Amino acid sequence: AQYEDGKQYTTLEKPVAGAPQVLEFFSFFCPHCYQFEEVLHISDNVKKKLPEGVKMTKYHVNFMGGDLGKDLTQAWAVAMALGVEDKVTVPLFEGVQKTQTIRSASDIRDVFINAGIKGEEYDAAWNSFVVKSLVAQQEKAAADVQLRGVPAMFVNGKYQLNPQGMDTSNMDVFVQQYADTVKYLSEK
Repeated sequence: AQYEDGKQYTTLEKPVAGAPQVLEFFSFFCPHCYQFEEVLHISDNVKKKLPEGVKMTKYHVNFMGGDLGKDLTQAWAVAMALGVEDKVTVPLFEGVQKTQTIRSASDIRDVFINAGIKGEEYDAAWNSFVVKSLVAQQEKAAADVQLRGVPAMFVNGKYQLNPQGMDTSNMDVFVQQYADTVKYLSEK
């Protein structure tokens, strides 16, 4: 076929029930994740090809960057709770991988302050039990698919994108092939 299991995607040996429709995992320590966000705009181009009625989910993972990695997962929980993903994603990535000015929880916090989230509101979110289960949700989803690498996308808890099997000579072509794959798996 044109789309083959083990080519543009793999099938999960152990499908996950009730999983989000389009589930994406990343880490601010993850170099391909940086690319996926700032150079390729993967999430955005996938979205632009998904049908009416599709929710798109993105979670942070713990297994990179040790202690700071966990802080970043809590921070992404804060971002999701406050709805400020689109204001902190870029400065978190660049603070970690480009300028390397993020070294502690306080530096993560500064990124939010500079993005215009008030201290009082950030600290309250940070310590809230609405952020705790949001952290729990992130961890659960990763655990359910036995996740050991990012970037990763899973469709309807059963299919996992395999970007290793797409041409990379051209960035633009890579992205569309990726997004078309998601769409195909979506319709499956």
